[PDB]
Amino acid sequence: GSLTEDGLSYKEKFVVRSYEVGSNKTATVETIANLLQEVGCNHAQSVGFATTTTMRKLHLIWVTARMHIEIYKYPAWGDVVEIETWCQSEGRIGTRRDWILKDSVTGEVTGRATSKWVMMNQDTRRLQKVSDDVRDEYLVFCPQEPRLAFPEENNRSLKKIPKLEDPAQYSMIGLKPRRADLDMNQHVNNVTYIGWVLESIPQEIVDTHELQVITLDYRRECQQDDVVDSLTTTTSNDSQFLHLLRLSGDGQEINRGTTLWRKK
Amino acid sequence: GSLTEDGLSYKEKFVVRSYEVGSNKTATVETIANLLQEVGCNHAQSVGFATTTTMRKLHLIWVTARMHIEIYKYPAWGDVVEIETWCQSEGRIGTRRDWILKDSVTGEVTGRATSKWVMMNQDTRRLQKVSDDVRDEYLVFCPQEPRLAFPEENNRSLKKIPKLEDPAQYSMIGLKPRRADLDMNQHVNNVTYIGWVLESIPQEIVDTHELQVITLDYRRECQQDDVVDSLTTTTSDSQFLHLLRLSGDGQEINRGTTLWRKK
Ligand SMILES: C[C@@H]1CN(C(=O)c2cnsn2)[C@H](C)CO1
Ligand SMILES: C[C@@H]1CN(C(=O)c2cnsn2)[C@H](C)CO1
Repeated sequence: GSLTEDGLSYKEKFVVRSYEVGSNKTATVETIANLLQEVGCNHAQSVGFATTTTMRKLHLIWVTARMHIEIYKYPAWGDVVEIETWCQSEGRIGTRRDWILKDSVTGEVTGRATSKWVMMNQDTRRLQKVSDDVRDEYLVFCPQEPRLAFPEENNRSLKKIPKLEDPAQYSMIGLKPRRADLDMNQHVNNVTYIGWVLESIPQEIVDTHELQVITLDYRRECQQDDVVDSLTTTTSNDSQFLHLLRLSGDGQEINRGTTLWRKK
Repeated sequence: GSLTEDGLSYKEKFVVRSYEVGSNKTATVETIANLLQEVGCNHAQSVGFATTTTMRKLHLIWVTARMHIEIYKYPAWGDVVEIETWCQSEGRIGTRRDWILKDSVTGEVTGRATSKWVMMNQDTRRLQKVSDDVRDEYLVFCPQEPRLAFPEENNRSLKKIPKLEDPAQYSMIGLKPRRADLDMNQHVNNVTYIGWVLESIPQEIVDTHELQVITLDYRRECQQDDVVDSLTTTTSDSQFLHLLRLSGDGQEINRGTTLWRKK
């Protein structure tokens, strides 16, 4: 865990653990997503923090609107992965955080991710634009010239996601979080939703295909004592799926997303 | 990390991660339990592996019968924790693996664990005594004179556990495993049962106390498409008796006990 020489970014190395890998003895997307949110956390600390002076006064926090992860090589059990991360202002809309995943050995890129964070009141739960007093407090910790994990003119990162229409092709019912799914402030961990989305995927897809891309929009949080239904429908070599999570009660939307898989 | 000088134990340092800690910003017992599994594997790697040359020719695997963990201080988010592990045969009654947890900075003991492993046929799931062929192959990687994280005669770690009787005081029902709960061979991993056991403890207890001790017997494996009920009754510091059982037929998978101190 260290800031680069210009200290506008942060690199960290992780060894992939026995309990972090799947049936292929390569890291699960959930382990990856956990490494991302861990390196993101160590970057905040390293620059003095990401609740600011003005944000703590006004009881506001960063929440995640969208995550987007693209993987080429899932690192093997006992392989070292290097993750460089950094953050940039979207002027008034909120902040973006980007990641690159590299093989420690070859130095070749095996993954990249981008997230969209927006400002929210802790107590009332109501979103709002970024006050310039807040912008100016973290602008001095970001590259000023743009630096995009997903630069391409037509990238799948900013692509608009439909609501799944009943009936769903596939579903996983009655999903609840346990204490291991809670973060340190007792909210459901953003990685759990990834896992809940993937529960509706048929085992045969997972067994024969590799997850290449996942886009996940975040609408409402799941509470400790809520219950989630996970709905999936094919939309397609490569397989694409449309995903919806909702409360099994009123059918209130909490998440929507798409995933893209290739044959092994 | 590395084998100690004598190559009869293994040590590893772990930095506690943001997503590995609970509401008081110290490691959960499940993170601890996962660190024990991880260092356990890195020890087997290091001495050349378990599944010995026979265990494979015979289709035999090591299976957890007992897990015993006692925590004095849960390491804080950002702290380094050194864990030393080592093995030792319990005659034809399987093998024992023990752990010591130290604070890196002070070298002070913050927790200790012991686990009972027994050989079964993976295809038939048939429990059997450890043969002499398997014995000679894996005694060279163990201390010969005994070395116990829990040496004290008639201690917590060997105390026979009763079956909870209905009605239970507390119950979390309908618990199912997701793919994150599967190890690399598609079996529910030994750490998930811990979480399932602890889910029946009242939140107010978790909020006012710290788990000092947990003992867990492993009767039968829960399968990907099984459903578990988690039952708890106060027996008392606070003490509880635990039963995990299949939602339908009511078949037992685990029993256990937990001891909690006030903060
Ligand atoms: C340089 C860092 C980046 N950062 C975050 O930690 C973050 C990213 N996700 S939401 N907010 C702050 C906005 C500023 O300090
Ligand atoms: C150093 C090795 C470790 N080991 C194991 O992997 C094991 C068995 N189940 S628990 N510990 C061998 C069987 C014995 O000695």
